[PDB]
Amino acid sequence: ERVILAYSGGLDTSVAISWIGKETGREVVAVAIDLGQGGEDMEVVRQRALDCGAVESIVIDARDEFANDYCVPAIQSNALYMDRYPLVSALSRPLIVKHLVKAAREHGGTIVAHGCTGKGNDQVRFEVGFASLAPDLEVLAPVRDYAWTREKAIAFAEENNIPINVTKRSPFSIDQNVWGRAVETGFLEHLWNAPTKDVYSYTEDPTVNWSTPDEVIVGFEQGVPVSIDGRSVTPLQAIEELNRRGGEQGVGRLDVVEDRLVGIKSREIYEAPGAMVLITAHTELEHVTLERELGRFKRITDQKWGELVYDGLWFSPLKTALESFVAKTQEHVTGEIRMVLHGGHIAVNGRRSPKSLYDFNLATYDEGDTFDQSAAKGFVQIHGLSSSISARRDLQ
Amino acid sequence: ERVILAYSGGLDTSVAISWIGKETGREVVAVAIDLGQGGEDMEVVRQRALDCGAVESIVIDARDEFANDYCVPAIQSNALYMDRYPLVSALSRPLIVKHLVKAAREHGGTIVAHGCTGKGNDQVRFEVGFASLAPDLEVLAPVRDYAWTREKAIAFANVTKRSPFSIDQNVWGRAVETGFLEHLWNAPTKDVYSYTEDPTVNWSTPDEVIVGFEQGVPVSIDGRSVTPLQAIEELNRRGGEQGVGRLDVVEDRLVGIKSREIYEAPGAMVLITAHTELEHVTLERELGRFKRITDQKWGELVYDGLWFSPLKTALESFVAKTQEHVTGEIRMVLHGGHIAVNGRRSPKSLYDFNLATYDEGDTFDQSAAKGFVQIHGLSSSISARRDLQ
Amino acid sequence: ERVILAYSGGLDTSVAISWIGKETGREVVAVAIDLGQGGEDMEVVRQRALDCGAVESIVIDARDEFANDYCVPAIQSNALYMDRYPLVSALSRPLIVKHLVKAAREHGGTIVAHGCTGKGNDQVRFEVGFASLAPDLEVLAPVRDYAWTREKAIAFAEENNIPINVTKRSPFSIDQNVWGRAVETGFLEHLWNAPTKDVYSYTEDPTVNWSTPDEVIVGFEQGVPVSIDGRSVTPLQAIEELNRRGGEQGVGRLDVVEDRLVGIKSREIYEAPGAMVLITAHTELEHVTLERELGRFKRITDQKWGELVYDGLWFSPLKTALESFVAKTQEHVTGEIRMVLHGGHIAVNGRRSPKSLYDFNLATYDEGDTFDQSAAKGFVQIHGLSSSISARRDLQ
Amino acid sequence: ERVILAYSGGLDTSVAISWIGKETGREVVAVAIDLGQGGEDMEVVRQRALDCGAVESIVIDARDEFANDYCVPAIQSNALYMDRYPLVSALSRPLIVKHLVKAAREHGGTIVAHGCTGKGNDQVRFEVGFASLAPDLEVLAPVRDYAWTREKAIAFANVTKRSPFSIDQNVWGRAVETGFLEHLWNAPTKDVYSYTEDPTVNWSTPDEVIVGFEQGVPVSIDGRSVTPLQAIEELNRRGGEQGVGRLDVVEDRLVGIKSREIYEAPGAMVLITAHTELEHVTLERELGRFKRITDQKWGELVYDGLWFSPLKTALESFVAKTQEHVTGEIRMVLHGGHIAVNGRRSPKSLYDFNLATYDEGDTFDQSAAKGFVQIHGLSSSISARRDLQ
Ligand SMILES: [Cl-]
Ligand SMILES: [Cl-]
Ligand SMILES: [Cl-]
Ligand SMILES: [Cl-]
Repeated sequence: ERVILAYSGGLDTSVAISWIGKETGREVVAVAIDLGQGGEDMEVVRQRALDCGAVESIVIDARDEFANDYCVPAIQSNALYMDRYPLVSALSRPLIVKHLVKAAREHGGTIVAHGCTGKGNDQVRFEVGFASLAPDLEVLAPVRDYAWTREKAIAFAEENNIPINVTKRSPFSIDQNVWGRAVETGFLEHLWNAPTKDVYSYTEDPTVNWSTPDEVIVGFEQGVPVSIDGRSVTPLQAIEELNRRGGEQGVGRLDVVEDRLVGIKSREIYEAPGAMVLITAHTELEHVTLERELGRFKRITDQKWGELVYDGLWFSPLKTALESFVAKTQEHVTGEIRMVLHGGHIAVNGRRSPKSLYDFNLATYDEGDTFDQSAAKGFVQIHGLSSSISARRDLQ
Repeated sequence: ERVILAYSGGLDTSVAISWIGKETGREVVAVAIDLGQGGEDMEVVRQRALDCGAVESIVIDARDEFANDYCVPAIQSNALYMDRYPLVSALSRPLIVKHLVKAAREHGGTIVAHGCTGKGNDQVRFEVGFASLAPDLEVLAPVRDYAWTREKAIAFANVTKRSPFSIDQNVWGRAVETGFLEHLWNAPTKDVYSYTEDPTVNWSTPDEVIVGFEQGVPVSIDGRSVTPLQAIEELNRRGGEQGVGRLDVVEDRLVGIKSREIYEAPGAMVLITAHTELEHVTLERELGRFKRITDQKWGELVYDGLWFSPLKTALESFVAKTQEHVTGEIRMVLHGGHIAVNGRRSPKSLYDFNLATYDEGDTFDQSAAKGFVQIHGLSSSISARRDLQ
Repeated sequence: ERVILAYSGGLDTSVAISWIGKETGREVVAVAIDLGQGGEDMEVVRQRALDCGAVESIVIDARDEFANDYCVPAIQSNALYMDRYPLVSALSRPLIVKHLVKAAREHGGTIVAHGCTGKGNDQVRFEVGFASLAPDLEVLAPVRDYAWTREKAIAFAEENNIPINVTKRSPFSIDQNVWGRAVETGFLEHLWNAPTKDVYSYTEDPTVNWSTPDEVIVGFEQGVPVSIDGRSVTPLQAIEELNRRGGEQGVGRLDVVEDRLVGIKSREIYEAPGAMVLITAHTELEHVTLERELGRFKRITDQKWGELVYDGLWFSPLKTALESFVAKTQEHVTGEIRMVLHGGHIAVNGRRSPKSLYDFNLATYDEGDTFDQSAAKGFVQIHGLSSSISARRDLQ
Repeated sequence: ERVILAYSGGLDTSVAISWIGKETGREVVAVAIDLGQGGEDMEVVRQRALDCGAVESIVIDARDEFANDYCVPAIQSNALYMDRYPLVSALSRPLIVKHLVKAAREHGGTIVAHGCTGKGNDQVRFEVGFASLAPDLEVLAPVRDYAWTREKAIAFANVTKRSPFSIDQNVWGRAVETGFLEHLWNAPTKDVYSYTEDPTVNWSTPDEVIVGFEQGVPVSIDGRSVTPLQAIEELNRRGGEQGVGRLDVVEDRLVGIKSREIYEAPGAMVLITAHTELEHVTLERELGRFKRITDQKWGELVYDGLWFSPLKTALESFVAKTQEHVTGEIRMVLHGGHIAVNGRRSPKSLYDFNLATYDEGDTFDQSAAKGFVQIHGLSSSISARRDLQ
């Protein structure tokens, strides 16, 4: 009976491999997943798990899977939590859960372990995912439930001669992948404190490139990003290219006070240049290709989807049913959106679509005008009638 | 029996005064309302109506009224139609309706006239307004219903050249229509803009600004007390100097078509952005989630010409309660056409440093979390079990 | 170039056949559709159109199509307009539109005509349907737009010797099909006037069957009614059998003040015994088979669907997208609901399902109890935390 | 320092008074609240707490307060959880919390105790209530957290036999739990019922009743003025005699499970049905459509133990505005377990006979309709054209 845990090569979890081994008497399988977080080579991470006592240590390249099956759905629901940020650090959790469960089935795992705390959202996203996909697996939360701390890890590593880097942690706690980057530091827990330049990495300062804005065309086919400036791309490639081009213009710097599911507010810093460009473009394309009342209701389902995924309910039946709604709406969301990236800002300035609902002749007053204005007087009379009857009663 | 109409000194409406006089055989009262649109001196405009045959010509300074009773409600509901622009050209319409009805009561008016077309939103906002506030008044729509045009005006009759731009502006914002931009692949050029400078002009000098609210009403800038009108004006200037509030939208008109519109709303966008940030500090989670729904609905109602509808009025009662504690200051940087938030403080804050921190003062009881997650996830986990059975 | 019109054998429309012929110079094709309205034999109706000058007169049996593709979707969205009645007289309109358009393509029709007035909902349901399915067809509304009245019809019939029954119209205006019956009479336009026995037809007085209530089991498979008391049925058969059994118990008598789309309130009388039994049962089954938060949101989409269909927007993209949402939700809506029909009332008293989300062992305090109560204290603490923080601020 | 607890004279809680005394070494104050539950005389109950070691034992008559400030809000939001039952056993909880907190302030209480289990909703309604109104008070849950049972009670220690029924009732309604009905294919038998008679009993004598409201508050029955409490009581009797308000529900508990519940709520169902009918007469279309959404949300909030939440409070401000004109009378027939509506009248009616009728007085201008339909259908028709292209 194995313990399966997600592994990124850090101090606490590296030491947790042998500690879990000694605490449970079970062998540990480390699962490292490439989601485009950069940093150390995946093989170096893989080997570290082995050197720290893992019986098996595997690397999964899930970058395309993440882009295709997690980022694209977020784009299709224009997902912006608090109407501010695109679920950075929420999207990858169900993917990680799915791979941990798969590895448990393959490597005789009966227990999965995670390192989330009791005041974050990630504990919810992991544990609700495990309860939904594999309720037979026991779940261990060493940090939340067994007081597993850095200090305890270091003492255990010393006593057991675990080969691990215990040099001072920098003031920043970083969580990043190809979709975006989250930064935590003590200084920014005070709401009147502004971030400094050292907080950023994915993006340049928005004062760069004064005379060199970047005009970009992003194309979609049925709600999926498929081209940039006429060049075909995969969804992963689209995210990566727009991370670069957006980042070079300071785009996607986010500074949010958000509502955590566990009942408290917290101040967070995010960088998500490519995500914000893609969601902004996708929204502009829906304004060209989706009918009025469908769009008004879809703003409601967009919001609900974002809430469900934030709240650790990716696998919930309401989320799954909303995806069937979304899929139908995306049928004709096909076209290109032109934007200028500059000064930290995304400015739209062009649209074209073979599925456009914009009708030049209905809108124009030019010679081609086809709008029958004789209908309007009667429309306004009936549109206003029920509230006018109510007003009469009020004023009587 | 008289005809009342809104008047801004334009050619078409100036002649319409005479033409309505001949056609209906009735006297005409012109009503010019100052909403911060600039342009000609109001007294010059007032006199022109008289010279064109109006029996009465009045001027109303409604700038503070507009700011206080129309713009502030838009701020309190974070109003952004299509999630893009702050109801530029929608907010002033119910105010103008109210003043035209008042003028009708004061000057023996039995008819009100407007110059809206049959494919715009303004016809709805005016006519639903009239039907609600004063159903006894006949409504005359010479442009939509009687083929009144600049050409008919000139023929009937000081003629200025036709502008390639159709501009509608007041202190809250500016809307620009031009034929070139009816093509969606055409980008705006610099001559469309007026309220705002290009982001590149004052790039070297970013503007950090603090905006304070009291019960959801803007009341200070950088510590200086301001009226709501002064707030809008100052942030128009400071935002405009940084290119903030330039909007380019494809929107759904109520009459069933999409159209491409250009807006400038620097002050409005700073105010609505700041107000939203302050609600994230001062409103509880689930109240905030539901208020995003009512924010959206309010914006749709006002867009749709339903300012005076009973649902809009009832939402205002909801909104007023939510605003009780929306008090505090938001610090932002205006630069590059962008609004960046970087600071909040509030005497009504729901942010609790000790509950959030992992530092020594941490007060969060993590022992509650395992049980919470178990029950929070239970119903969907039961459904999953059934699915996978 | 033909004119196509829907035809049920009545006075106004019978005379309209030759009048339209004389007014437009075009030949008229009459289309009669069996939706289970009973009354005259369809062949008698068909022949009448011919005797009144139609160049072609066709009968379409659409009873199963109506049940399968219109009534079943209403059941799946629990459709109750004003939370009161199941869209009686709204559901069949898009079906009728579809068949009128089909007949136009088959019989060289360039014009479709309808007899709706300018203050009803039916004008909207017909004309928005025609604009969506066949905008190339001209639409004629003789009653609304050309002052076509009974009195004008009778005078035209006399002058042109049209063979048609012009005997006094009874005080009631009835619109019925297998899904339900709508009754209009002048007396009931006064809100303090109660209906009399003569108003009813589909249902017995609810005082009948004192000692003989009817307990019925209705089964569904993926949201579709498929059995009654263990006997397999088609959806049409289910509606018909429950019309009878419900009607014999006075079930489905409805007396509503409703909001018409054209801005006014009106008082309406409906009989819909089978529809109310099916919608009530379907709702009870969703309470057994759909998860909590999915159910809460589905009450929202149920309401929206009912509004769209009432408002003549059956063919709208929001309605079509909601159907994709609904289809996913119905995947596991499978089981049986036992109800007692009696005294005008539907009383549920039993449920069973092979897809049940009810868990006896989690609910019971009996020996089999599996609910872990140790989780509850912490759940309540966090569930209440955000509103408790807000209360503290309020009270400070 | 004292422990405060709600008390109804039951065996388990009577002994708990002593047991809490020994365990915590603290004095206990029992609080008995009259909500129309019937049963033992309140003074007898009061005395029993004293005989069991309580230092103070008080009785509160909260019947009118309950009706006025808890039941009437439920009526105004047409509250029906799962669209089935009117929050029986949910409404009284915040009232009881308020009185327990008050008693704590009056009698030096630093701890409040409740007897809720870990799988019910009541634990949430009590504990969220305490956390909101009085976070300084420690909450003790002997049944959930300290394994307190009838068996532990009897062991620790007048013992009555155990009923096969767990009953929770007050003037608003009655809830019944019994093991037999935990099986969903089992139907209730006649012994489950008490507030209501079988529909067959008084079948021969249907009861036509008129219920009047003033600003959404019930104020008359058959022309006779009544208080809200009297309204609930009279309609309990008249509805109950006709078998009205018998409910059999599978509901979603907040703690993640479904459960089967039996309710009797004759008066509540008559009142909520009538109130809904009156809103259909007095509220405009779109306001009514949106209010169905807020009705639903309010019901969920109160079910979920969030009576005191800021979203619930803000919805009450919305609701109060909507109720301004909800005034008039609704005529219904009670028979066969069913409520049939057959009459409405209102001095605030939005029904307009002349606009609706085709008779000689018809005032509806049908010339508006063709244009209305053309534009109402335009956006979806444009989308259809695109679909079919
Ligand atoms: Cl992520
Ligand atoms: Cl405006
Ligand atoms: Cl129908
Ligand atoms: Cl209660």
